[PDB]
Amino acid sequence: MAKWVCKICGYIYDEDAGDPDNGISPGTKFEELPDDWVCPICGAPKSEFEKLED
Repeated sequence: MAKWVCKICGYIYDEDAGDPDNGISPGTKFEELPDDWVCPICGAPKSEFEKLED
């Protein structure tokens, strides 16, 4: 699956890994993340993430 980088801190949201400690199971797409989901490191909103691809 895809990887998304937080343009603030560099945290990589790995869709294959998810974010289980914050209520996100593995295999959760970035677009499927809750609107109130924020980067688990710095708390940046989803608007500050960029998809790693061409």
